[PDB]
Amino acid sequence: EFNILLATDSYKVTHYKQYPPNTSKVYSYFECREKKKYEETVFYGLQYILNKYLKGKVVTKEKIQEAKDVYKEHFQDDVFNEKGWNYILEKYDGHLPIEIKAVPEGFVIPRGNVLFTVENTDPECYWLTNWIETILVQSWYPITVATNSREQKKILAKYLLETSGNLDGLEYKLHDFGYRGVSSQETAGIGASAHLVNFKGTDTVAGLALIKKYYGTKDPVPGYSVPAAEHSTITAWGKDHEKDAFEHIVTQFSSVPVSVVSDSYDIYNACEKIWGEDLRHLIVSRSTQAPLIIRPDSGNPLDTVLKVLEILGKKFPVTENSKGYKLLPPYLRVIQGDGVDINTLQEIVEGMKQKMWSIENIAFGSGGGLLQKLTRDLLNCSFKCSYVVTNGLGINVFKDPVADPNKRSKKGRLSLHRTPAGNFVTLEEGKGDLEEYGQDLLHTVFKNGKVTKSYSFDEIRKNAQLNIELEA
Amino acid sequence: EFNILLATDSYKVTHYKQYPPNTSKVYSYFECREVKYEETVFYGLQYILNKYLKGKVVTKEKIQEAKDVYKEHFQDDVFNEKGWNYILEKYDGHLPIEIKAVPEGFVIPRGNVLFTVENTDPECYWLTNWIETILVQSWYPITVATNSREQKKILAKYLLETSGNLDGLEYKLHDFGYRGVSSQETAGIGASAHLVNFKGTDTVAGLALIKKYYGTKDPVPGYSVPAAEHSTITAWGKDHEKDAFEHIVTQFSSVPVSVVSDSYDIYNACEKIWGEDLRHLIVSRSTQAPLIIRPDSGNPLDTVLKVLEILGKKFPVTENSKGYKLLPPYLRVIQGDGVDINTLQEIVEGMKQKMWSIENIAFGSGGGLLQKLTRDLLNCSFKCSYVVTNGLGINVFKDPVADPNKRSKKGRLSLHRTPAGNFVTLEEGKGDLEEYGQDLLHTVFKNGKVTKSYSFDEIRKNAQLNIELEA
Ligand SMILES: N#CN/C(=N\CCCCCCOc1ccc(Cl)cc1)Nc1ccncc1
Ligand SMILES: N#CN/C(=N\CCCCCCOc1ccc(Cl)cc1)Nc1ccncc1
Repeated sequence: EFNILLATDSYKVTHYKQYPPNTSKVYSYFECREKKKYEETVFYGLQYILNKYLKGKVVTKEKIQEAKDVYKEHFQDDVFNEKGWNYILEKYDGHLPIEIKAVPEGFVIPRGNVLFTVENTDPECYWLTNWIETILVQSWYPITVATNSREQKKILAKYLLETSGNLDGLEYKLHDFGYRGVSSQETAGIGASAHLVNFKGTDTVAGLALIKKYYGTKDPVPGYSVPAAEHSTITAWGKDHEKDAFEHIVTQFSSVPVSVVSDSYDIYNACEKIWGEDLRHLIVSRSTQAPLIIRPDSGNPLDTVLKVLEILGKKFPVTENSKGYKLLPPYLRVIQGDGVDINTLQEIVEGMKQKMWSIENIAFGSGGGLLQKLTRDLLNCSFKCSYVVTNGLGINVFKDPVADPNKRSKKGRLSLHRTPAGNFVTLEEGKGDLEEYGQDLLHTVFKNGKVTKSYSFDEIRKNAQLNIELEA
Repeated sequence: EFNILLATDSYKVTHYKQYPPNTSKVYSYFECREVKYEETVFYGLQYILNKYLKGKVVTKEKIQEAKDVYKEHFQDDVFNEKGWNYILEKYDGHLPIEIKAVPEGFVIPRGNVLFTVENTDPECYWLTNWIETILVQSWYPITVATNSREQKKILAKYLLETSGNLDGLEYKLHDFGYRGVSSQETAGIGASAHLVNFKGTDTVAGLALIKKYYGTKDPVPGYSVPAAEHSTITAWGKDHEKDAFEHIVTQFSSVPVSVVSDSYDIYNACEKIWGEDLRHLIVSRSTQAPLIIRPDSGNPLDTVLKVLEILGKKFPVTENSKGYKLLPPYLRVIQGDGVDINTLQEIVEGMKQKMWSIENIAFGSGGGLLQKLTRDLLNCSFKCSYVVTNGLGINVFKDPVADPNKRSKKGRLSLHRTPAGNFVTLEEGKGDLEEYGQDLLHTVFKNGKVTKSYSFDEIRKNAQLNIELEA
């Protein structure tokens, strides 16, 4: 069973001895620190952590004993606030005397802004605020995935609109392949859910269950996929029978969309001779709602995509759309799911546009780039103490390293406000109390062991919409 | 509760309809295909076998659940209920799979077979690649273990060169990555992969993972000392940084203590506060309880050098037998900001050029150690190499025309020792020819049971550095 007493950085066990004596309050905030190409971030992930890890009765005398035994050996010393954790168990039945205020999930906030704040509600548990820093900072991941996925959606949106004239099927042009590419099962469910904030196409099944029990949707499921092949289902037929494999699969799924990886041996031969000639008759007859999706999986991503399209363009009836861009027959589409991140995605669509190919021809797939190739450095997701009450007197606290002004933190009690021009501003030193701005956009989401404010996954999706999507 | 029927890439649900008819055997393998990472530490599989694969993993509830989810997920019913119902009825929910693997901890050069997977029942031909996704995630404990070990080599070389020994080596790369990872489960897995090479960690979660799935003779596989964060310094007010330092070192006067000293001015705190104001509280400390000074900002190498040059002028510096300068035993340094395998090399090299010994310093790494790693780093890949259809086996493989590096091995594989004592993977079942001695892989899993396991002690012994093997 999970133990919150064991879910922190080791040195934080010794921190209750290091704060100024007569300290009754520790107040900390969380921000995606400004780096003086991601200027706005999607706040998502906190609600999962609150329900799964922080709420209810998270302390028992057993959990205190087990933490005591481990830390004795880990430190080779008795340094462990057993009294402190005992107080929480007896006074609050193991519930955390903590209040967390947060911006609503899905919200797209510029960087340098407070996203949530953490403070203890009991003077005795001043140490508790930063004990749970490690666990809360791990929200850097869903936030980073949601943000990075959304930025890729912006790029897709821009190029789709410019070459097709609309945004039809935009939410299905970036498919989640990264289930095997992540560091664990729990990460998989978390990362996939952050992607579904922006798109509807996923293969990482784990994200479906997470959303259902922690956020919920009106629809049965927030993500979808189609029957598709891997290299094993092709290669198993023997190197001489790739056509037999191709034909078997497209016939098995003759009435639904189907994707077939075609680069096992020679991607350019499979498109030109096999799909293009041998099995062309099984393709042209396919329904509009059930196209063949050809899938290259190797080589230079941009060069391979063009050449694939160029091959298919001469084997199949291509039409020029109203915007002047070339379009495959509706029974034929392409998915590029190899070596795609935000960088390469930009190069492909721009490459496709230069060659007059429409983005409606292609959807993308991303694995490690989508879910794993991300760090806390990217958005500078940081958790810092800004306000402390000692001897009844409150002071504004901050860090400001001489050799890195970028790492400077904010002072005092914070609040998030809408500017007169409709932008965002973070007020420091408790200046938000002056009422010179609107109401604090942060909402109490957690207090004294109970989640006080929840958001459906439907709301989070609505909040994180792109601007061009609102413009429709 | 976990459900293995829901723990695979979606499209694999449709794969049982794609293999050649009358296929009875699907046999697949795993490899680190193809800064250089020429050899990898195999570690992590045993966790996945125990936590996720062994025992009754299939029930009538889990089948119905997967039935319901996939129906909405595909907007159609393509889920193989009959196949999973066969497992439940015939084997009481136990997976008819056999997995052979190189012993955990082993350091194997790239391009070799690390483990293989195959079905043990003709009916469950489709089962082999169903569990691809879950098994491929071993890429992460393997990569962390490998990258952590590679960094250990770097520290070993420069420590031995500047100090003459390897004392304190397994404590010179501390885990700070707990907050820097994507989840709790990852933290435990990543930290345990780190603990294969080192003993210094702050990621608590890894300790319990090891005890449950691997086990050690010692109570714990990892250790830590009391230390400060920015909040325990800055909470005293900017005008009272000296008061915080003094309070902290006084609380932990008899145990090792580390104090982050860059809240405002790293070079001021080192020269004026530690070096003048509180100098009397430092030189009195025990050799078993040194003050550890922790910078946490600026250019990593430049900061470390200037810090050391400052302390060397405020404190009695000694020159060891190898001619390298050394702080007094009650004073050390830890650099835990911006440290990865690349920067770690630059720092120790920069220290050596400035005649500073590596014994003066330990390192802390967070994202670089646990998070900034991907599956393509060691090209960790899982591929089918052998199937039996119509009673006839065939050697299958991929070979993309535009990428020879994605070529996959053919036929039944085996791992052998070369006459010169190296590793070789034999393909096309040529291991049966007995020309290369016995197969080095062991059956670790069969029909729902872990059949061979290793202690964390064995793994550590297996993962030792050749320099450590020398004496
Ligand atoms: N193609 C492939 N691959 C794959 N699944 C199939 C993805 C299907 C994407 C099809 C295009 O978008 C759509 C997604 C959903 C819907 Cl309703 C319609 C269209 N899964 C992998 C591959 C590689 N690694 C892991 C999983
Ligand atoms: N100090 C710090 N950091 C921290 N706690 C304590 C870790 C223990 C470090 C022990 C270092 O022993 C040494 C050993 C040998 C030498 Cl020559 C110098 C030092 N944990 C963090 C920090 C930042 N972020 C996450 C965790």
